[PDB]
Amino acid sequence: GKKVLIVYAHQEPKSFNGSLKNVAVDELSRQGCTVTVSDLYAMNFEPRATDKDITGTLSNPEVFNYGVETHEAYKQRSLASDITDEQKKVREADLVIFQFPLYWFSVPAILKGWMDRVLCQGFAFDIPGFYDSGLLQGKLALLSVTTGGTAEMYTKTGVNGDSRYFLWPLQHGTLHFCGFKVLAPQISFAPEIASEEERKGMVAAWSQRLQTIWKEEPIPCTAHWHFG
Amino acid sequence: GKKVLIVYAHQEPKSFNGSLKNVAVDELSRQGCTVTVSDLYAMNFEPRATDKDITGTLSNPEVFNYGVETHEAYKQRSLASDITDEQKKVREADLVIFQFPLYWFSVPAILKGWMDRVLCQGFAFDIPGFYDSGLLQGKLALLSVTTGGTAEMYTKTGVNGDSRYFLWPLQHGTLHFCGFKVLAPQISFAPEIASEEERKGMVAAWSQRLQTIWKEEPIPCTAHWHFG
Ligand SMILES: Cc1cc2nc3c(=O)[nH]c(=O)nc-3n(C[C@H](O)[C@H](O)[C@H](O)COP(=O)(O)OP(=O)(O)OC[C@H]3O[C@@H](n4cnc5c(N)ncnc54)[C@H](O)[C@@H]3O)c2cc1C
Ligand SMILES: Cc1cc2nc3c(=O)[nH]c(=O)nc-3n(C[C@H](O)[C@H](O)[C@H](O)COP(=O)(O)OP(=O)(O)OC[C@H]3O[C@@H](n4cnc5c(N)ncnc54)[C@H](O)[C@@H]3O)c2cc1C
Ligand SMILES: Cc1ccc(NC(=O)c2ccc(CN3CCN(C)CC3)cc2)cc1Nc1nccc(-c2cccnc2)n1
Ligand SMILES: Cc1ccc(NC(=O)c2ccc(CN3CCN(C)CC3)cc2)cc1Nc1nccc(-c2cccnc2)n1
Ligand SMILES: [Zn+2]
Ligand SMILES: [Zn+2]
Repeated sequence: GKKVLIVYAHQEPKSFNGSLKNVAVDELSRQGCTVTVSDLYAMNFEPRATDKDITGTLSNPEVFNYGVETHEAYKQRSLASDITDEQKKVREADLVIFQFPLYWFSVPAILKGWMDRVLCQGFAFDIPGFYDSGLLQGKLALLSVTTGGTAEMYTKTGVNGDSRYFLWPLQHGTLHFCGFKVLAPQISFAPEIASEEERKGMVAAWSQRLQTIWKEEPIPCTAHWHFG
Repeated sequence: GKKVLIVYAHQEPKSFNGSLKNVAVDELSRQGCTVTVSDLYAMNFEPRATDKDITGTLSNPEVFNYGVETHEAYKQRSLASDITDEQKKVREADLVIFQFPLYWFSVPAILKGWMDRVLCQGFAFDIPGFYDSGLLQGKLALLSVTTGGTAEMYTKTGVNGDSRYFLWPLQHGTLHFCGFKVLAPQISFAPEIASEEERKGMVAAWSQRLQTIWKEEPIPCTAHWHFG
């Protein structure tokens, strides 16, 4: 049996993102998958990387270095419980779906904070132990993104550039760095200026794709895939 | 006379980022510039985009859309005071420096939240009124970034890819979209594994560059500059 974690970043249950999230829960649940949703805004999830994230005594009280102290805290089981709650979900998951609207060619800050705080050294990667040897190897990840801009604006000759250009920090710099195999992204362009039937169609496309998600091959997460 | 805003995202005053920020304050202050620092962690700056950001009544209580409601709130002077405090600093600034460590090939979530919440429609851009016609036109912006990875890892043939690849969402998708002219980024690679004298040199390089920052030409912020 499979475990899926959906890390969901939208304020509004009736939003288009909310519908994409609900559809994923329904379809995966129907398949028999174990499903967990981290509804970040509902959780009032803390995005800031601060010394409050380490519940043990710091190694160095003269100079605070977030990466160093969370790495040591992870080894000593001294991380704040909101972080370790999310680590448990990720550790058990076979597939992690991120469901979010694009904010400034990236994830909303609350989701950026989940990346910053949850994927610490010792947990998600180590040195050595990143990219193909990252510590989340054997898991799948997939970005389900919605945009303001249209598909045609997100091409090589459109004002926004190819949509693969903005995926690079998330897919390569984050997911692949932690050792995930990355499934092709689901990009739902410009729902706000689409018709209600068009929105209906983009939702159904997602639901349909999920019916056979476990049969998909990951993408080659390389500079060539993104910029070639 | 010139106004500079430094949006600074580091938890530790004695950090390498803290030193780069302090050097900027000292040098710009010595030049006679008006200098403001938004020390995000010290301000406990709120990164989450929520309905609390709108202090007026929502246009639509059935379905909450953050972009729509902040755009209307901006027009009606009904945004939370932490946002409008930052908008005042940006509105008056001639140069905005972002000083931050790279987190997951991007900005720390607290700074991502300052982008998400501060640069709202009507203020930073409109439709129409983006990229070259963005509403912050006539201002300069500059990213001062520090990394874990080495310069050689951040090349086309290194594991991280060229550093220009990760700059794309920040420089093109955000700064240029709002109409900033973008100065060449300052990238201080791998201070943590550099020697103390090397760190000293990278600090002095920044200080020296700032002596003539007002004489620099902006970069062409294009797909070609980033991926060419
Ligand atoms: C801070 C910020 C930064 C942004 N940065 C960018 C950027 O860099 N690039 C870019 O392109 N865009 C950007 N945007 C735009 C953003 O990506 C979009 O507004 C977002 O993707 C839209 O998704 P949504 O879920 O909120 O849509 P919604 O507004 O919720 O969707 C539209 C309508 O569809 C309805 N709906 C819900 N479910 C269904 C259904 N099943 N069938 C039919 N209709 C349904 C909803 O109720 C809603 O009224 C930014 C927005 C913000 C606020
Ligand atoms: C969540 C997270 C995500 C990350 N993601 C990435 C990523 O995607 N890519 C990547 O490359 N890296 C990443 N990193 C690494 C991160 O970018 C670095 O740790 C950061 O850039 C280092 O800067 P710092 O200011 O914290 O250095 P510091 O640790 O503060 O600098 C090193 C030492 O220099 C000292 N110092 C201060 N001032 C001076 C001075 N004037 N002269 C000499 N020494 C001085 C400090 O006190 C310190 O002890 C990530 C880190 C975290 C926590
Ligand atoms: C919340 C919202 C909803 C939709 C959009 N839409 C677009 O940004 C957009 C802009 C121009 C067009 C061009 N189109 C030409 C034809 N006429 C009829 C419509 C306009 C289409 C979509 C933005 C937002 N808000 C928003 N907020 C912050 C940043 C951005 C953003 C940033 C970078 C690139 N694109 C958008 N966007
Ligand atoms: C807080 C910190 C400080 C430094 C680094 N350093 C590096 O990630 C790194 C990794 C490998 C090398 C290779 N080097 C080979 C030679 N031997 C001697 C040293 C290792 C250098 C730097 C990471 C972190 N933490 C951190 N936390 C989350 C994500 C990332 C991150 C993400 C993507 C790419 N690079 C780093 N990094
Ligand atoms: Zn990759
Ligand atoms: Zn540009």
